Amino acid sequence: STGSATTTPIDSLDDAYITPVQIGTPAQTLNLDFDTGSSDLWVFSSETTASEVDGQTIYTPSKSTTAKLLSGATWSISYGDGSSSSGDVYTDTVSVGGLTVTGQAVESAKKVSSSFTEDSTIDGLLGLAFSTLNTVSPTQQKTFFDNAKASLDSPVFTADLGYHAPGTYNFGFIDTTAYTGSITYTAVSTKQGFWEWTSTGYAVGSGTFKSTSIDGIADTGTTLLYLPATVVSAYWAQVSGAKSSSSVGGYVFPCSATLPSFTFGVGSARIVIPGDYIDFGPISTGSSSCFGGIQSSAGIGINIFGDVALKAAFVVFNGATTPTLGFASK
Ligand SMILES: Cc1cccc([C@H]2C[C@@H](O)[C@@H](O)[C@@H]2N)c1
Repeated sequence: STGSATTTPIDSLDDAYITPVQIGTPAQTLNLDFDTGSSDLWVFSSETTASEVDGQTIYTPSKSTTAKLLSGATWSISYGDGSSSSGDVYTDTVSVGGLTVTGQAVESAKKVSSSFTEDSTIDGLLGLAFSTLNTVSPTQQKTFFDNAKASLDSPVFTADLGYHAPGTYNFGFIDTTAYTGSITYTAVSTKQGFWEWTSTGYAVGSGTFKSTSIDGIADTGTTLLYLPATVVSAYWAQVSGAKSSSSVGGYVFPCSATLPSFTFGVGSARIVIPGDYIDFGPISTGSSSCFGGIQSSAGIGINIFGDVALKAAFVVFNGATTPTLGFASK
């Protein structure tokens, strides 16, 4: 089997991407944030504290003939940006772009943090990291991909995120028309439950490539590119007027600037992030100070190849017995 679904930026900055997902019988379609940095599929629901729902579409398990309460199961998750959610668990039929999994764990939110409430466009998350990170207790549950894998034509999914435009998540096949040149594959460590890999280095604009190992995760659920302070300093030094602002919470730059590209290494291959991908607009409405899309990972504990990097590439998440990651230009 295969699946193919369009993923769409939630706003003009590509802050996140939503993908429609069919849950239950008859189908209830929710727009979920596909997140290769986590492993829970959770949704706003009829069980979510009423005051914490503000415009989201909710899953109502009582209206699904295939929904079953997973007795005694609870979940609770906190993300890297400080947001969180928790609740109980159902199993139900879940379909993405024509690909169907029966008995998928659908984690129903009873509580969500303010940042989820305030984002009316995201109805929940669909985790695509390794199932070892799944927070369901006392019986850990499998991701949608993990459940689908055996049935897929090939045990892979691909992320093809657009810049200010729709893109595609495919399951079970590689669309050879969706990228240019070749796909370069690179080793993955699953020890932390992430799609963790090692970039071979970087370049700023037309500058010389610096060969240096940068360990990080491929994370579709993170907006920006988070890299070591040395690398980030080298980038923003090429932008006149750019500076790190503790009050704003990262590097900012004059909105009148022209940003240089940023290149990262995948083996001997190179992925080029165009300068305008790194522009996240005024820090507040009407400001002439703009927020940078490349930021220091120093306070995180890990480097993150988030959407700013991934949307510059066609990315293969290869879930073979020994997982690997593939990157192509597009
Ligand atoms: C501080 C700031 C200013 C302008 C824009 C942002 C973006 C960057 C990324 O973290 C996303 O979640 C934010 N909406 C952040």
